[PDB]
Amino acid sequence: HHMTVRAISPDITLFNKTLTFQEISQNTREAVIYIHGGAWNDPENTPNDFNQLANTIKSMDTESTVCQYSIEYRLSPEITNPRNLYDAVSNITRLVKEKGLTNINMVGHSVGATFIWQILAALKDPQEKMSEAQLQMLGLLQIVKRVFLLDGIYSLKELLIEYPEYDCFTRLAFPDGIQMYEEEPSRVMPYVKKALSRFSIDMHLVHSYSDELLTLRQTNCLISCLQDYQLSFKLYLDDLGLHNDVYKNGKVAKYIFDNIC
Amino acid sequence: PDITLFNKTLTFQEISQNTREAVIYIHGGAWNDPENTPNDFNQLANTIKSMDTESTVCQYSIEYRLSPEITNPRNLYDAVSNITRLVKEKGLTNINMVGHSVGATFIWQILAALKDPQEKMSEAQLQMLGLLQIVKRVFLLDGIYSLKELLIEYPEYDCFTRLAFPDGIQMYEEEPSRVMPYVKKALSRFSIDMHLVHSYSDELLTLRQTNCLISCLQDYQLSFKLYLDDLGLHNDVYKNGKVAKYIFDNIC
Ligand SMILES: [Cl-]
Repeated sequence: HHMTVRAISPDITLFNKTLTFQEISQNTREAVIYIHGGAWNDPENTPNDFNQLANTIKSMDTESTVCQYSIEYRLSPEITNPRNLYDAVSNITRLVKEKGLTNINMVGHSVGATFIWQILAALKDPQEKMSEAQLQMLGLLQIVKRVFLLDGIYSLKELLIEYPEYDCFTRLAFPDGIQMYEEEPSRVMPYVKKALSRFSIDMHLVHSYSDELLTLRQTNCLISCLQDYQLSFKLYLDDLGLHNDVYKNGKVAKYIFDNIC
Repeated sequence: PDITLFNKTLTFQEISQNTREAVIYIHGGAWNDPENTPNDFNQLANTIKSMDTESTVCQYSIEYRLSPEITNPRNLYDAVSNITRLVKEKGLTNINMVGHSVGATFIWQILAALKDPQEKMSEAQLQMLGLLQIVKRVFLLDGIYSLKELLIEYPEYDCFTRLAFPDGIQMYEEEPSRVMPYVKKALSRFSIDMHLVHSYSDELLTLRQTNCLISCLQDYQLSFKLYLDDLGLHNDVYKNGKVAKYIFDNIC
């Protein structure tokens, strides 16, 4: 009996903080895995951020074809890039093995979308050089069907040009300089192109016109690069509320549910 | 006689017990190409019909006279008249418009109809208003939205724009930067879902037309969806199975 992952010890990477919003059952065909954002640093953003959205999806999913989980990762300033990402990768890898997830749809908001973007860029390193975390990334690419990137951060460089004030958090996640971020679109797009084609991954980009913390600049800089490399993607722009309303928004739930098909 | 070519309307999937949505297609052809016809969408529509296991969709494809014999906005007005008559004759309650090339231009022009007040609208414009009242979704495939941008990018396309705009492209009334405020009114007043589609393999149009439209949409905070892919050359886009899937999955 119980009240759903097999807790491990020690649990350095916070696998035990994984939430289940909708468990696997007889008719389950697709998995949704959520990654919360919060600027690498905000302890108020948790895997429970997506509770409302997941529950709206669970309602619409009248045949129970969807299972849904949300992962945790350690925060800056103590854990810095790419170690927060590697926690999420580690935790997702364990979850897939434990539940036998054959495929997955990744949903991320803010820095969670950043992590998914970083995973999509993993082919930047050849198999001869890949670290254990990078090999796990390759492993996830092999099973990802779609990603949904909600009001994401893709270019640290462009983020600091637009928002010098955001140094207050980026200096914590990138303590040796943001130039240490390896996944600038203009540098890694050729590898993301290879990954989406090789693994047949569908990319969905979502942004809110009302997002007070990020303008459309990040989105448009990504789109411009995606276009230049002729990567297929889908974009959805709407009034989906404030930055932290987007991952609770019923129109976002609908968008995700309707596009898992 | 059948001046506007209503009798050339094709039915791809007639109404059924179960029909809830209508799809109406408008072929393109740069205003003038007689090789584009309502059959352009036969393949796509038959694929959607097959996807539509429960017969919730009906589908029709319309015709309109070509330039140089007729010029803007009279080609549009044929399409409008023909759709209006079809809607009346079949009792179509809602509609999903799908346009390719200038067929998408037409749909865009319909979306900008509130540029004229009710007191000033012509009969064709009043018909456009009546379409706005029942349109649920539009799917704009590799369209032309700005004549000004089109000749900036391709001065050589004067060879067909001079046929449809014989007194000059300045007579085009629907430049996005000019009419976006009215499109904004329409989309909100009526709850219309806009989908923009372009092919990376389109040899006739780069992404400029699409990007110029997006920039303007974003400036007015108009909701829309975009789908970019390799969907073939310009006149193959409307036959691509990925387009068929995109449309069907988005009528929900
Ligand atoms: Cl008139």
